[PDB]
Amino acid sequence: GSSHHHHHHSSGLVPRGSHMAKYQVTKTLDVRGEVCPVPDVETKRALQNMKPGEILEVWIDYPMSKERIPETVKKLGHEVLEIEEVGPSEWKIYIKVK
Repeated sequence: GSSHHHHHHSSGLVPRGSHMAKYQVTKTLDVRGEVCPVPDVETKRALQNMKPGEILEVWIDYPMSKERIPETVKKLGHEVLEIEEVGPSEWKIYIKVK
């Protein structure tokens, strides 16, 4: 994947924070060019089995947070940390299980 050696990436506090902020994200959920109904059951596990202080990403053409709200609100409220856009119907959302 991305792990090959020791952690020597984000060592010192670099102020080179470009457009995209280097937040403490854990996983990323991408449902762009989907095929089989596998990705569907995937997101289901996200809300069905949310972890305490988890942080996930969302890259699609629709706000998945729609179902996220009912879940996080059942316990706390919402996993809202960041929201942005990219193109016409393609947007990017940031979610974080508190």
